[PDB]
Amino acid sequence: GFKQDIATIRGDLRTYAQDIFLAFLNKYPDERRYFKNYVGKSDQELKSMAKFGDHSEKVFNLMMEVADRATDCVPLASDANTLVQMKQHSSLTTGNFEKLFVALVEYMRASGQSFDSQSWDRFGKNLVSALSSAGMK
Ligand code: HEM
Repeated sequence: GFKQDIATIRGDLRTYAQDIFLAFLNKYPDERRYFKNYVGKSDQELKSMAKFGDHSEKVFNLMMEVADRATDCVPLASDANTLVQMKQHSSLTTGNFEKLFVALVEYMRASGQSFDSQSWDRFGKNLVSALSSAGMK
């Protein structure tokens, strides 16, 4: 289930973090505008960039912590507040996060592994709700 899925992802994090981030950017190519130097590149070109894998890894490091600190897929209010207050996240709305979770859930469903997809959907939605309460537009 959800808790196990956290260990699963953490066990092979760089691969999972990149595969899922790439699924997100490929599902929604216009999200690349929030980042630097992503446009004009294929998955492999992205994966060989200096900072791409390292970035996706940090994102998923924190996501897994947030999911881990959650109860019944409900994230802590303080974890949401951190995501809202991050300088790197200042121009974002909750829509950006729900897109990431849509891509994440779809990735899980398409893969071999036995992810509790519905739980990640629920967590994604609960996180979006908490980001709103924390003041994100
Ligand atoms: C649960 C969801 C998310 C988590 C846990 C998360 C986490 C992070 C972390 C930890 C960093 C900084 C890494 C570092 O200091 O090197 C970061 C940076 C950043 N994030 Fe997120 N993020 C999330 C969602 C998103 C989404 C959906 C977007 C945009 C569509 C986004 C846009 C950015 C941007 C533009 C940066 C700065 C990249 C850079 O400075 O090189 N984040 N995020």
